[PDB]
Amino acid sequence: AFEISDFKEHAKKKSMWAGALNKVTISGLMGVFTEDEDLMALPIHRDHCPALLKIFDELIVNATDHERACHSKTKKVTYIKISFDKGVFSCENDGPGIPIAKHEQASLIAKRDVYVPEVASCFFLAGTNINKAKDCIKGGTNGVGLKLAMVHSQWAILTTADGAQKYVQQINQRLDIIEPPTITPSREMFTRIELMPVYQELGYAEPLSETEQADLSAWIYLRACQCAAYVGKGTTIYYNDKPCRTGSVMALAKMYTLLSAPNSTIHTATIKADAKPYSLHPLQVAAVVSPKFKKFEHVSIINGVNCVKGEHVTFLKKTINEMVIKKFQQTDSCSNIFVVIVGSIPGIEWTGQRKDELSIAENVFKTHYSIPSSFLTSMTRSIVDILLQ
Ligand SMILES: Nc1ncnc2c1ncn2[C@@H]1O[C@H](COP(=O)(O)OP(=O)(O)NP(=O)(O)O)[C@@H](O)[C@H]1O
Ligand SMILES: [Mg+2]
Repeated sequence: AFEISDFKEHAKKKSMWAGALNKVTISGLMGVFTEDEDLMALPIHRDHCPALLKIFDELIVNATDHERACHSKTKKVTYIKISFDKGVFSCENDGPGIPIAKHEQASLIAKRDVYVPEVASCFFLAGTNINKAKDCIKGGTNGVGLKLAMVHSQWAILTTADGAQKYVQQINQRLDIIEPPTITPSREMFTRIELMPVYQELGYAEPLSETEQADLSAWIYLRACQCAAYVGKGTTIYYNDKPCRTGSVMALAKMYTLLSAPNSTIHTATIKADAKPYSLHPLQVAAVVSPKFKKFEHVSIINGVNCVKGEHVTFLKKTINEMVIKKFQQTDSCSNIFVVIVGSIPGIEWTGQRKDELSIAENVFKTHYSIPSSFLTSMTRSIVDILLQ
């Protein structure tokens, strides 16, 4: 009755890695939809499989991680291309490829030649962030995410090129069948993961129903738009070959409030910090205040991850609340706010592989960060006007 599992089998049956492995209710699930020429983020009020969405997220965050890694270097990431068609999902970025070289330690473990890209995609607890410094702002940390994508794929293809060679490897049947790679001369330089998720095993129709396809496409498109606001000014995000031109927190705030509060005022702030490493990482904020909003909502893209819980939100709310109480007293406080926060925060710790919640001392923000007075004052004026009416 006491059994010992390997990683691969454990990931196929345990929700702790990527979330639930069939369809459940996902609070706050959103996608983006096109109405004429406008992008509108709308709720998806249907149950979906968290682990399936995490396949896509793990690849997307790997690409944004590489963009951040290369941003200060000669060879930068200039594009991230995300595609979803006929159930096939792919994510490709340029910048330096995954090194095409024998990995000595993995080759000894496996007792055959193993190259670095196979370590990256097929070995659990393996990657370039195992000994991550506290000031690294990549989302990736565990050396797990890409293997979760592979373990939930009926077939997958890793393709990477380093400017001298190209490496193509099939990783099939939920990590059961790793085919030897094909290595050829090449002048290209990129990393591409293409895969077909195990949709039916995760609760979906075979093939996806019209509604499943539409919901998943909308979810991926919104995730791509979130990426576009996070990456550097030299990087374009594409979804199904078309650019996601939501490159500012203001554009994100408009997309989330277009139906509920069109033609609204967008309060903006860049929250800056007083010393390295924090001072390297300004946080971009855009907020809308409306009496039509029924509860506080945030969208936080932190270290490229869509974070649903963190003390950075609490810092903003408490600071606004203090000023609202004062201004209101001269003649709850956050229930009319929708706010977008995008940027990097050094030193955060995620509570699980899913990276739903970040962990930090609240005093980090009190000590180091300053919210601009103009933003606080304008937000307070709008909130108090509502409270008086
Ligand atoms: N798109 C990519 N471009 C370049 N390098 C990549 C890419 N995807 C993955 N890698 C490399 O492959 C390694 C393994 O990826 P992954 O399994 O996702 O672990 P991780 O991103 O380091 N940590 P985590 O995602 O938190 O489990 C990464 O550490 C990178 O070095
Ligand atoms: Mg990763």
